[PDB]
Amino acid sequence: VNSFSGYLKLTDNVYIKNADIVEEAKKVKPTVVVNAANVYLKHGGGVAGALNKATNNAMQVESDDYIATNGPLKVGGSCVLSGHNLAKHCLHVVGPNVNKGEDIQLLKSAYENFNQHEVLLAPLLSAGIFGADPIHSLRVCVDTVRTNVYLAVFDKNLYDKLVSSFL
Ligand SMILES: c1cnc2[nH]ccc2c1
Repeated sequence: VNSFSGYLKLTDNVYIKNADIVEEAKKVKPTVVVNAANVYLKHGGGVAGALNKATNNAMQVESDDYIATNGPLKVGGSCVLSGHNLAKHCLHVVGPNVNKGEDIQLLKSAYENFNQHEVLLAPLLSAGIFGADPIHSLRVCVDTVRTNVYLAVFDKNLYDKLVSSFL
């Protein structure tokens, strides 16, 4: 049993809810919240900007030190950093950004990072301002992630479309 509430069960391991990942993280304090990161960990907008704003910019300060030491992530890659006030850990995952021309096949590699964690609160990778089709992102998530993932979908209209169209 875990603390996640109000989710619709899609599969054995994937759950979905219309919720802001920031408000959900604040309520649950999950072991792992996933950030929709870019390779530079520049948390300007979308999930990354809202998460970072909720940490009072502490996520960005930590991220800048990580990049200064390690250099940029790979598209499809990830790193584990602090969850600050939102979670124990933040798994920063880089899905391909279609609005930068990145290979959508890298979305499966991105979701494979989730398998290193038993339970996660996450957004749909490469959705929103990353430009991918969220229906596609949910299909790759279900077909790739084997650990227990609780997906937060901010947009109520999109949530309803994801549920209604789910095979
Ligand atoms: C998905 C879930 N929660 C969010 N909060 C801000 C953006 C976003 C996207």
